[PDB]
Amino acid sequence: AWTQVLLGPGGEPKIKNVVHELRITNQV
Amino acid sequence: AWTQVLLGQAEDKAEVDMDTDAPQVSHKPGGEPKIKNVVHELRITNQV
Repeated sequence: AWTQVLLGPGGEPKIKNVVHELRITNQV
Repeated sequence: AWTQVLLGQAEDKAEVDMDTDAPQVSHKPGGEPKIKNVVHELRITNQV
């Protein structure tokens, strides 16, 4: 259930959003 | 830091931090010098 809910009786898996910011600090 | 401000560095050649993951606000070891733009004047008095 975690495997199928991860790709978009087994319970309810809560697979949370991971927040990422692409980032410039000093031209990098 | 005084040596860096005397050379006239503008420092938008390291372009500005959008968020606050070290946006260069610090009580620095260099500090923040602002050197005066002192004007020396060329003129003429008595044909000199």
